[PDB]
Amino acid sequence: ASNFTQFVLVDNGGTGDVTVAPSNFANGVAEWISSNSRSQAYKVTCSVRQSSAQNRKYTIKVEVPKVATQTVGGVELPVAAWRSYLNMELTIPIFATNSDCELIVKAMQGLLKDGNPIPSAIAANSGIYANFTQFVLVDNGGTGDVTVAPSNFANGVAEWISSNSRSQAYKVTCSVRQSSAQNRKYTIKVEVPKVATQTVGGVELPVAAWRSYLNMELTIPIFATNSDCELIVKAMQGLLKDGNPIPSAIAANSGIY
Amino acid sequence: ASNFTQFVLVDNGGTGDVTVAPSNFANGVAEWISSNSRSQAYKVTCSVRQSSAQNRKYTIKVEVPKVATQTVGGVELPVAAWRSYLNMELTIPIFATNSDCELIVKAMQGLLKDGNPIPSAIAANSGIYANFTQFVLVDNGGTGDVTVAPSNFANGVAEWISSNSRSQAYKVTCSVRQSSAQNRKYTIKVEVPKVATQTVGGVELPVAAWRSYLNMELTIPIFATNSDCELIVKAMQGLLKDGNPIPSAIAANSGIY
Amino acid sequence: ASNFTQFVLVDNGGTGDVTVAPSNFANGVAEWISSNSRSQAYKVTCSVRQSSAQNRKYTIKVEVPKVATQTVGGVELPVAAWRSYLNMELTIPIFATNSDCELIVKAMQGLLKDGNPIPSAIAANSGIYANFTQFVLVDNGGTGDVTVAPSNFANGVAEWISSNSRSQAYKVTCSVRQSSAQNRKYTIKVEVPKVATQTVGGVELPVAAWRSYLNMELTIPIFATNSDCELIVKAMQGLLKDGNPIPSAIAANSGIY
Repeated sequence: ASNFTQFVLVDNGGTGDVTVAPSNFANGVAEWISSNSRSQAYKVTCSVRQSSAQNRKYTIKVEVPKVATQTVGGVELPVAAWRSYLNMELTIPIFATNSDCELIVKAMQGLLKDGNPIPSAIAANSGIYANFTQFVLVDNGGTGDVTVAPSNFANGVAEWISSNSRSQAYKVTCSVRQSSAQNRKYTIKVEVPKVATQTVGGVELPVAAWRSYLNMELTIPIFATNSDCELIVKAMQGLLKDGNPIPSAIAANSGIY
Repeated sequence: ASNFTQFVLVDNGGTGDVTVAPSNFANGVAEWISSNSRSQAYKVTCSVRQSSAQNRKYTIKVEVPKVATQTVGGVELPVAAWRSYLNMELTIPIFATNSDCELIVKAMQGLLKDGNPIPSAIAANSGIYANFTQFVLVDNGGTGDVTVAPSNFANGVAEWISSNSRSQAYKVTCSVRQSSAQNRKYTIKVEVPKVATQTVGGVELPVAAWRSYLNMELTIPIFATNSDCELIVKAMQGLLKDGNPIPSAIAANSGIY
Repeated sequence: ASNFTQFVLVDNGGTGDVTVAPSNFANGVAEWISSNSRSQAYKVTCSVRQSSAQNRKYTIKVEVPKVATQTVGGVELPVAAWRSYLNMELTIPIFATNSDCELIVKAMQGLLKDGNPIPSAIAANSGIYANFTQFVLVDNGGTGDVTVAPSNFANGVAEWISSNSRSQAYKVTCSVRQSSAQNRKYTIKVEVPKVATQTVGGVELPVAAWRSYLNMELTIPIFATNSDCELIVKAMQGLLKDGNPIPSAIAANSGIY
């Protein structure tokens, strides 16, 4: 309920906090503003939309403006010269118990943790970026964890499904390419499956609702570098961080308000 | 660091050692020469090239010239009548711990060991050659080993993924065919996955960077026989042998210099 | 009194010299040849040409041979088994004063000397040398540095960018590619910018007024052993250091004065 609390997007350390005021957006989505004007601040969207018939989506965008003086006037107009668009339509179950979403929430914070894969990849912007990595999607805590390795490499578009079948494990996809004369994209689809209401496979399973389709389109301009890209990552993880309104909504099978 | 040490390519036994002096090649690659002229010696390349966005490659070639008097002059011109081209663009992770590459290094020496599959196959040149075999890719030592059997046989182009999912195990491919009036090829792709920073699946996994695409194109001329082909194999294994500069580079996520 | 004459270039210890005498210029294309035998001579070019109305392009190719012996038909024919192709196209605008070119030359030749992170690739395994990271290059006295970090490789084309601003960054490329069945070609371009200020529209936009284009294509056959490339690199970079008869033209009035 009303998880609209002013949470810090980028946990830099206290200085220059990208603190974002909640409560906003029109026709079905969410928002979280930072302390500046309508051209240099950070955008943080999050909408709930019943994708199909048994699987509801979660469109969640997050902008990462480059805080630099505009080069089109020579005045003090605060605006970004380029932005790091972060899209992610995370599908999800609904009639399953509350602990099912916790499994998917950790499946988002664990995807971006301090000293982990993607977070330290897209952060250097080059000797590592774009996408395909590994991480225990569900960080349960010593027992019940989900391991997930890789295999195929067709046309440079990978697809990884966990320690189960090619039709019953935590799958994730992606791809990068120079779409035009200036930008690039990170189509990191993270189809997060659900496996809750269970101890360790103790029959009391009766789970419900099938999958999620976390399709992502992270456009990163060629004007970025190492430093500005670590900020892009901190925007992705500071998005789905425990206790924050973005993942907490996705935790109770609920929006925000 | 500077793994450029004179290592013996073919471990024949001391006589006629194909010892190769290191330190060479232009515009991004490596070399290791043998004691002769520029037409009968053995070539041993190895380049590092960031294939995509999160997966860096390892183009590694190795020539196997037939030490026979040239049949185009009747003089003492030392040159090969035919060569056994060995190509292998081995992709790989980078921001993962040093022990991740050890897993992939053994995944190359174990692929060619004394009294094993491929090494005793391509060696007889006929009742066994070309490709598709098995071997514990990662030779850990009694615990944590990776078993990997087979299944499909579509159009004669096999694909084998290990004891996991069709999207999360050690996969490898290949194929052979008479490309022209005189040569043949061994398109032995060995897509080596990574699974490090872990005991035996003890949660402390947090691994990173996805897969490798060790595409291979081993062209073997129809003028070869049993004896000259064992030398071709010893060139493949003496390439990725522990302690040698080729796999040692691939062991520390590094080149040579 | 005659300029463009027999000069000195690539050398090692005391045995064979490489005096490059003059030869042709037909239709605006300089050319230098060495000793008695042309089939073993060191070809080099140079031509002035204004590309449009605000620029001045150039073309300085270089073919480095090999003192081998092709015996075909019972005759020992002294011919090169391969040749280099160091072709540096450089565009210099009219607006760019006579104080930019001096620092451009030491940035093109002063980019690949005898092991720099870019040309060490042209002399050893790590054709990146460093798992491809932030390296050093062109410098002068103690004021501004040029740390060249990584950036892109899409479709097999390495690329390095420097500091904060891309419009003032030092781009550089590198890609492995086997041209046919008996050769190995490469491509290492280089764009050297200028820390100028284009004020158009009242804004001081930090952008380069021009960029260099040191593109060295090098073909190395499979027959050529791992002892030719070492002496090829010191012949391409070891051709234009910081005033050699060929690159002194790239730093002063002297074409070959």
